[PDB]
Amino acid sequence: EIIPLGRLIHMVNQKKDRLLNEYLSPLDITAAQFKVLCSIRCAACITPVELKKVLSVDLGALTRMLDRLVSKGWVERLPNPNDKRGVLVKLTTGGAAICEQCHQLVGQDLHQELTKNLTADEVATLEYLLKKVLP
Amino acid sequence: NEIIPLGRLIHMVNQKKDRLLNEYLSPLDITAAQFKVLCSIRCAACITPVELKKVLSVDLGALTRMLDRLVSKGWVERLPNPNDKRGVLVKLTTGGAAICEQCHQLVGQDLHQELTKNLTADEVATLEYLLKKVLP
Repeated sequence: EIIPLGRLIHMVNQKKDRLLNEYLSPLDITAAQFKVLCSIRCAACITPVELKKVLSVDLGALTRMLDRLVSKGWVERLPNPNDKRGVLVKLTTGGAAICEQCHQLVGQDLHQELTKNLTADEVATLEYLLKKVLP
Repeated sequence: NEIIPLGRLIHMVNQKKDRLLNEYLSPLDITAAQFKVLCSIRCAACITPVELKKVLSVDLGALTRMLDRLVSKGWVERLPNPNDKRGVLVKLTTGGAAICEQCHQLVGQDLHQELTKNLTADEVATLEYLLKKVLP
């Protein structure tokens, strides 16, 4: 069973997303919708284009999603002080709160599920070596 | 040197992988999304757009357009579904099969080399071993 690193990372990622959808279920929010809120939360404000690059998802589907999240009262559109034709999406008070709830609900359990087949010893090594791939 | 949880680490390393994938694919005029499609169609010999939307977790709108683009390129052909008549079965052409293989070769080596740049071979071995453990 030799499997290349690239594909293993993909598979483990997909599994993480399955579990994300599961653990986010009580808050009626998908993993895709959640990743959006987080990305917007990391930058005070961000444009749909800039958000498309960070997330690596289709612009059309993302624009529909951005409008879903506006109806939910989680995301608002400020006009860009720079562009005035593009908009800056940011989180609402409700969005920021819902996003933090999502973190509080998902965080510990997802990690605990992903790492059930591993020792805390092996967990440390895995985190360490994944860190080495990043810079 | 800060404790980043496994969940977020996998996202960052995956996102890095996807970006490097787009790089090593520009020279052949085919996008990363287009490439994933061909691979999924390759793996299941024949597949419904519906069934393919599920495997890629993409938008059916974007996929139908992306399928149209790949039909233009002559990499993907539509057969009528013998089981349905309202659906189609997309599959790869010889051309599309060649290109999919050629992309897997062109990026198969280099993506790996680039990802494992800062890693010993023993560390890479250890890394793959522990990732596999997360999958059952």
